[PDB]
Amino acid sequence: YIKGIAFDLYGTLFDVHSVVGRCDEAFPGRGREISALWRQKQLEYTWLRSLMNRYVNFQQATEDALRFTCRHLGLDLDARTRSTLCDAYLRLAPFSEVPDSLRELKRRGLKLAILSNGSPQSIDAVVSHAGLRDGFDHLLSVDPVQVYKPDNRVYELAEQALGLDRSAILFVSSNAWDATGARYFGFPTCWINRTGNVFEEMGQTPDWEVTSLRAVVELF
Amino acid sequence: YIKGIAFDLYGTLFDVHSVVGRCDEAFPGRGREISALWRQKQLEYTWLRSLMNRYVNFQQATEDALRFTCRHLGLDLDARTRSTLCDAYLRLAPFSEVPDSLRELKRRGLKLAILSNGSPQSIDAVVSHAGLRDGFDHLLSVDPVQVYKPDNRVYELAEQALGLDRSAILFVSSNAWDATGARYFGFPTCWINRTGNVFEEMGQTPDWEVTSLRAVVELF
Repeated sequence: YIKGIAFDLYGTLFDVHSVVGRCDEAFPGRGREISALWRQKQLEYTWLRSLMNRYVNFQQATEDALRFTCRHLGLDLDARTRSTLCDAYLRLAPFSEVPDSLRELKRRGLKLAILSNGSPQSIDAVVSHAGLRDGFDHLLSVDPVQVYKPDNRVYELAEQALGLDRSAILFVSSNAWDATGARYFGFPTCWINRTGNVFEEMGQTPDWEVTSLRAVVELF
Repeated sequence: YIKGIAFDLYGTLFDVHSVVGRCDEAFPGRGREISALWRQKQLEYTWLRSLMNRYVNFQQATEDALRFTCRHLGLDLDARTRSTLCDAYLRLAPFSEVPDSLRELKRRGLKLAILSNGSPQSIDAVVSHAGLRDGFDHLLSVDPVQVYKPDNRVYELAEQALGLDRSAILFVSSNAWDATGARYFGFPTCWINRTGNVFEEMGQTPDWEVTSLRAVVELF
């Protein structure tokens, strides 16, 4: 049935927790608090700006979300500390299974794509950094449609770039809110649950719940 | 310039913290954790469901947000405990200044309205409960437009029900994310900052920042 796979980037293939280290060495002890508030602010800004029809690229939203987090925690964030800390995302590390799981996936002749909210500038940066560029067929950014997920205009891009119907495209995501929208759109959905989280209560259920990409490779 | 005022309900005129008590007497010690996660889940569900174009009334979203919160904290939430705890919102208490501030406001002949996300069922319940029904001209729900804030289709309702241009309507809100959307829409905005929070980093700034409704009454 499936001939392609649309992956999320942050949290699904690459660990966001990689930022904590660089956040802590700038604001000692506070490094874990700055990141937890950073990611929630990012997500909330992309969703709200979309609803307000006031779009700005992901790089902009990530910078604004940090500026708020630091100001909210009373932390003093100068210009330079803002750049290197935002530069941290462009160097995330993939979860241990990812590299080998992707390799065996492509070996089965399936089309692999990344449907991420990050700018095409960011997407290529983290993927190439991990040396995983030679593994994906398409690196899809939401920038063109000028709106963020879970807006359906985003999910279509994946259906158009892969040249396959949504029914032949497996949607893989760690974020249960994205897997809810994708399922509504029509994609068969696989939720990656490494931390034993519970699904969102927005009326949907993923077709598959797994603990790592290892299980995705075994679905074939 | 201003001839009318559009108020938010939860957090602006009525205290959400009123729920903590009834939450704690059902799950002792955990009462403050269940509420903090409840409100964030409510907001996130209204925003996401809007973007997914999958609307359900506020009463539904408040019930789903609790079902998740409890399941996320491992708490066992039976049928009855879900009803009385959700019934808690229909009995919130207004901040001390609210009752008198609203009275002196109407005395100045300004039109007062509530533009809330809650169902018209909820809005009238909490307002009448506090005996504040005789103080508002219109009780606007988002239910008709089938979408939640900060979507502009919501802000228009206020401009249409009051029969005034957005420039003659003061938008009062405690939630800085709502005051950002309203300002974009065109309303003069007053942010109620009682907890000394910092504004969102979504490109906007309210026209007025105050600590209570007392300052709003003095703007006239």
